[PDB]
Amino acid sequence: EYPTVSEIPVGEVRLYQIADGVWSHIATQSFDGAVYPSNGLIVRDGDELLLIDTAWGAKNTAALLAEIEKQIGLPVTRAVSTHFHDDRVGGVDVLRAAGVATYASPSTRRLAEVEGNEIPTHSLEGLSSSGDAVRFGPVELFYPGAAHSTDNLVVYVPSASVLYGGCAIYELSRTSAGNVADADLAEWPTSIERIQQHYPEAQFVIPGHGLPGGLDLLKHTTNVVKAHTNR
Ligand SMILES: *[C@@]1([N]S(=O)(=O)C2=[C][C]=[C][C]=[C]2)=[C][C]=[C]N=C1C([O])=O
Ligand SMILES: [Zn+2]
Ligand SMILES: [Zn+2]
Ligand SMILES: [Zn+2]
Repeated sequence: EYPTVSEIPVGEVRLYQIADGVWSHIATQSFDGAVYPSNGLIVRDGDELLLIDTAWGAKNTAALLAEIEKQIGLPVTRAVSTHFHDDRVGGVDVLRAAGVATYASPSTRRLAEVEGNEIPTHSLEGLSSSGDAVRFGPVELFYPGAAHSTDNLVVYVPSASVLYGGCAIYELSRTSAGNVADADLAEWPTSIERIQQHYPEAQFVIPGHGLPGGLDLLKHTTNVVKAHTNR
């Protein structure tokens, strides 16, 4: 039932309803001969939508909005990018052109800028210290500390007990560490323990890539990060 790399042609996006007024969005990119999916979130906020992360590039992000319009038919008024890499900010100019207000932390905006990536317009304050949490309409935004990147945020939907981990959380199938060029391997497990301490009631955990699960994904990520650290 959860869409996989197979049932999604590159350039297209699938939505997956997780709970009443929570969906994931799933896209794919080709990187080094392989094809890899990517997840974002969509959270209903009254009669508008909050988008978490792009669908990894301009074409995919245009397809995502077409697919939202087609299947949900409420407007995307704001978007949050959970860190500065392309699978999170790539497509932000597309969103912006469609009248979506794009948000990230100052930390994410600086890094995107340093990186030459697209830079979300609006700044999320109050997330600069580990364990910082802020409300953003129908979600809580949480900075656990450095992990996959120094700026990574996680997103919780209090009304549905959905934790969106982004690239700080690995799917079960992933048993080796991925893109760790920008990671803080030393702090990653501590950062996951903050997530665990703050959201012990989460029922659905959505990794940045691949299949959803439960809070077991945090422990799994911990295990993989520690093994990589000891290579
Ligand atoms: C990655 N990680 S990755 O380049 O190591 C990769 C590639 C193919 C299959 C698995 C992992 C790459 C792009 C975006 N995100 C990630 C990630 O979050 O680890
Ligand atoms: Zn990343
Ligand atoms: Zn990623
Ligand atoms: Zn595991």
